[PDB]
Amino acid sequence: APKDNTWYTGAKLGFSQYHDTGFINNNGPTHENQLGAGAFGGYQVNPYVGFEMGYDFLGRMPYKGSVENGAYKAQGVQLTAKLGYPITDDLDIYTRLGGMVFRADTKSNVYGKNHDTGVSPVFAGGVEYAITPEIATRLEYQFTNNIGDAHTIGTRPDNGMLSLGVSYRFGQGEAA
Repeated sequence: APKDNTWYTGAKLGFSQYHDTGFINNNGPTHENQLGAGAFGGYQVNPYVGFEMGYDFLGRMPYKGSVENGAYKAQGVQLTAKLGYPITDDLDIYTRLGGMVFRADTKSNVYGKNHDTGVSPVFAGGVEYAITPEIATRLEYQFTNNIGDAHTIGTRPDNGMLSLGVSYRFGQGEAA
């Protein structure tokens, strides 16, 4: 069908170890964001280019059986153009870039607090994966060689933040 432009949605879990803004440690997986989950909308225009716009955050504890007290990664938006290309009729290699905005409720040890606010450009990349022709997963990563605050600062994990998730396409108006 002439459905070249096709919308989709998805949801993620994520993890962010990050020293480079910290306090120095020896061992210690020091972290800015630590972890989170998220929800996204997106489209493609064929297997050529597309977009993805969504929120990665930490809803205090999304378990809801109680909540975190403060400093949690309350909310944000990431709004990105995307590139995915298949390497088999199974999975795609994936990358996206655009902008981000962020807030986190900075009730904490006064000075011993999180980054409370942000706005910046953003990117991620990794893979996107077919599960059945209307349902997918993706796994995406954002890295730099962090100036990781530690004992003997050569010694860093050199590992970026990562997230992984499911996706589902907008159905209807579609044919082989």
